[PDB]
Amino acid sequence: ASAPIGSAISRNNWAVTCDSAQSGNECNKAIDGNKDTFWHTFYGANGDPKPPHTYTIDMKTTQNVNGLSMLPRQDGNQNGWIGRHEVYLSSDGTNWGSPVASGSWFADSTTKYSNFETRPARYVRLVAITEANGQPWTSIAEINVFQASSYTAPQPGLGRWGPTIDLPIVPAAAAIEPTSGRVLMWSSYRNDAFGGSPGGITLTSSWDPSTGIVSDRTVTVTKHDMFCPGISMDGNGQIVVTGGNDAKKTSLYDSSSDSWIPGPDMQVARGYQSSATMSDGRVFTIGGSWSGGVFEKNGEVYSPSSKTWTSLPNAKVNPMLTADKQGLYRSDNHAWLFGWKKGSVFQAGPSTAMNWYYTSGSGDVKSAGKRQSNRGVAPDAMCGNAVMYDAVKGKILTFGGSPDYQDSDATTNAHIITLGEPGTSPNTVFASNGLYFARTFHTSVVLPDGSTFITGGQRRGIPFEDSTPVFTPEIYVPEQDTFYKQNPNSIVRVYHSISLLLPDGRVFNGGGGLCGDCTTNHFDAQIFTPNYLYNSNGNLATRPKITRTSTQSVKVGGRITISTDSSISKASLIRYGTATHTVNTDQRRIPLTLTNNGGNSYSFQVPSDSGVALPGYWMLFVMNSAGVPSVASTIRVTQ
Ligand SMILES: [Ca+2]
Repeated sequence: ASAPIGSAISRNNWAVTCDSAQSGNECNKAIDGNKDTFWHTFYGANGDPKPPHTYTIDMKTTQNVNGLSMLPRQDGNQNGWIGRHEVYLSSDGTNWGSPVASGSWFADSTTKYSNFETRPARYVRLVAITEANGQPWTSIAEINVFQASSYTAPQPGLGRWGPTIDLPIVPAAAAIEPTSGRVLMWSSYRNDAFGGSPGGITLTSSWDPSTGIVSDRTVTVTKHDMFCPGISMDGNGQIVVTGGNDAKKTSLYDSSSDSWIPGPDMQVARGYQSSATMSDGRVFTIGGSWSGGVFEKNGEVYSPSSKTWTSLPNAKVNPMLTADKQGLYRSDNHAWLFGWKKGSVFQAGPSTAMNWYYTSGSGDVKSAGKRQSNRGVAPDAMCGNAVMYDAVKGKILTFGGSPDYQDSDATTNAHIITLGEPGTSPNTVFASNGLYFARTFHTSVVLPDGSTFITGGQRRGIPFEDSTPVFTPEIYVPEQDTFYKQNPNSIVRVYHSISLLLPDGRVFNGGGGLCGDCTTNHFDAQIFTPNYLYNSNGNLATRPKITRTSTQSVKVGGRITISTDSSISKASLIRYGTATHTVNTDQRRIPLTLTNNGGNSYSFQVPSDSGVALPGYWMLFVMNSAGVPSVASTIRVTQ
């Protein structure tokens, strides 16, 4: 199931308007309170005009609208299920602006929702752009519009949430497809559940930021239900998805061809493990006792060149185990892994003990000391997040999480870990005064300016329950060692939520739930627009533009020359992300040192160390004096 975020507006005074309506199926049948009567557009007798079909509501009075719901016809007939759609709001009925929600609803008879940030409106319009099975018609049994108990204008300077992207699935895992700019998402064998899977299948969905189209694809070629996997972008530009519901499987997603290829089985059955791309483009993984048994699950390594997983039994998982009450089932999950120099992987937590993992020979592990500060030893932080916001300087910001996976109070603990050479114990200090809000199951991304955006989570980890939710996201600004609250959102994003940085410099935050009949499934995402995209008026800032790039593919240590339409003060490369279960081992940021060639021509060198400049796809952002980022130019970094 799912749920509206607001409460149903009284429909007694509503006037409704439909592009067409069969007699017996009038526009007002969608607002009569009867699940057995439905509006239906013209068919047969009147011909079959194709979509778009439009449902427009005059609520007569201004309401603080934060959603709609759409109950499909309930007669066992599929005709007119709304697929692609947009929701518009209006104060006058004439000027509709941009959609507050858009995307695609799953093809079934269940109630669908559009949950979105509160916006005072008197008119609400639902456009059915397509029918879920490609037929001419639109039918709605019941349409409802929801209100918050109040409206507060967003605070100026603190970013903006919206629009909502409606989805056919709960995007519990997601990646950017860097060659297309699209957002790839997946659930499990079902759009809303992982429990009861027979294995062998994954439902996926994509969102295209340019076209606004949400599509879907069922993946069976890899014989893999990819719920709760490791995810890494390898040096061959392929997303390596490991284990999970099918605990030994590897699936490979190729962005170029937009296709999935079977990968080799891992040596060890795993779920809830983290995997990390290494300096040589290979992928390391360790832990994961969520599936395939509970026992010591030591490291192993994937080569995209030989297409093999090789066990690294001496890369011991024991040192990175938390003291989780549930034991090994949880204690080896969601390692905060980062590919580093010379085939090493740093494990920053969640366990108090941090560790270096080595991938030469049959593997090794070396204690890197305890995550700590003058405030004390950091406790275990399961589902805390870790973000490498300056790879050049080895800077990792870690935050939140709880000592146990579940039934455990989250904390505001946050640290800055500074990586030096593998085998040395990094410096660790407390980050500012910690998070504003204790949270676990939150998600986070590094932004073009090096700040880290932190969103969602709850104070008390209760998977599948939307309790103690944190609605106010925070941004850590490293230069100021300060966290800033941003404008809050209205949709709970807890267990099974994701966040990714978009090429346009916005954040895509979605998912949560995946519990079948539970009401806490969120079949959506929302866009957060950072303040850096807004000028002092609160309008969208003029963005500097990259008018030419010397190349789209560079070796580590290589130079790229660009031209811009205006002078730029700062530049960054941000490695494209992947996300599930709080884990994102793919994103990282490199601050670029720019050579001003004059004439708005600039050059920079990609770091020569591939442990820093992890091979794969990266976003180049350039920022003007005003600190407004360009949209990203995609750069492939190779060895
Ligand atoms: Ca009805």
